[PDB]
Amino acid sequence: PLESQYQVGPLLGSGGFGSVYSGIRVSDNLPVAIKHVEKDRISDWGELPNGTRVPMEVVLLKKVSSGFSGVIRLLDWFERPDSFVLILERPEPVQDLFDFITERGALQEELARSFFWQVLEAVRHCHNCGVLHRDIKDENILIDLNRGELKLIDFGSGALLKDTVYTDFDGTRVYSPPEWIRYHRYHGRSAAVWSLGILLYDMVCGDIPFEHDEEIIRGQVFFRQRVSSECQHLIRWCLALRPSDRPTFEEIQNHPWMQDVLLPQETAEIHLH
Ligand SMILES: Nc1nnc(-c2ccc3[nH]cc(-c4cccc(NC5CCCC5)n4)c3c2)s1
Repeated sequence: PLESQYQVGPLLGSGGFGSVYSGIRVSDNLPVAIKHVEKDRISDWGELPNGTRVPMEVVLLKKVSSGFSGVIRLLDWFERPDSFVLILERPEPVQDLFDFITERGALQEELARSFFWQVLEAVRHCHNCGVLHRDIKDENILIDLNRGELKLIDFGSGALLKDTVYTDFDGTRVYSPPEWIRYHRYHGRSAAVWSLGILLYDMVCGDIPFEHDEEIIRGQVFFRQRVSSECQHLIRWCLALRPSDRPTFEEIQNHPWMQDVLLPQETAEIHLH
């Protein structure tokens, strides 16, 4: 069913998420990505409406699939004896945000604003559909270079959204909030907002602000590049030590630094083409 329906191209990469290949759907030459995960390497399992036992990423990707382009679309999936295989959308040309920032260094604020705004819209969409990503970072964001549209990827560390405390975490440590480091406890929205402050810092400074646990706990933000006061303030707000002092998604998008955002296509014409 899958071996014949998709033509397998080169390996795009591999890691904690499994192995992802470039590929093409034979019926219409639609570009795709083919993601393989071994059953033994999945800790977090979930359950579909009908009760089949699948990797959580499949539950979460199904809950967020719709016309909205901010989250990578799950096109199909398959069970094999020892693995799951996910077929996912692939923009062409595409570049992940980690490589994009590596190549350019610190991004101009106008570009960081457009990118960050699109990440916010996408995270809001996930939260509305009951999904917490738990691994928001540059490596998990793709840029559709022609259209200037960002997409969230890798829901393999995700969870169903809930209002009670989380005591498990399997995302990236340096994007994880101080309450996780000190107490192994966090709540969904406020932890997500912390990762977003790390992401925004990363965009405007060209690197993440904290390496060591002690720096995270201390939460002192030092700017290594010229960054406007408004952007610094928003960043420091997202990285408040107390979870309850962090802004809501709404407060982030109504922040003065976030006004007059470019459209995705305007963003591509000025900054990407
Ligand atoms: N960890 C990951 N989980 N899903 C991934 C994913 C999903 C759908 C995708 N469509 C296109 C890509 C893609 C395109 C170009 C580079 C790229 N790099 C990823 C970085 C880890 C390996 C793949 N991914 C893609 C990646 S990467």
